[PDB]
Amino acid sequence: HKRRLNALGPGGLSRERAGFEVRDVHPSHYGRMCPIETPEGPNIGLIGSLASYGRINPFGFIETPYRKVVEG
DNA sequence: CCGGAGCGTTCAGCGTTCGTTTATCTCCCCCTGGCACTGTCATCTCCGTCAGACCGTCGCA
Repeated sequence: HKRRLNALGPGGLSRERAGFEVRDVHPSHYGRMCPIETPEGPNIGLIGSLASYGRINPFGFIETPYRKVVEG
């Protein structure tokens, strides 16, 4: 419940306004939003749990850590 | 051997006390009316439906 990101609410995308494209798993969700767990009721994909290693920008974008690779 | 006294019950004279009303006196509620320097145009809505149809509407042809 602490980690849930809720796409609904005031000033947000409502359930009647939801479509297939916004519910589905995007390739950019890797490390930023869990593709597995989400409420399986009427709001599939809209509410989703943050990833384990996810961090949040000051702006509000979700980061994820990667090890730098130099010269192989 | 009835006669009287005492006792049981049951009623007519006036004498007081109730049952139910009435207008007057405080406290409160409720509605209409007064305010006189000037003061003369608000308000945020609404977006990441949605899916296509039904329909009238409307300017171009």
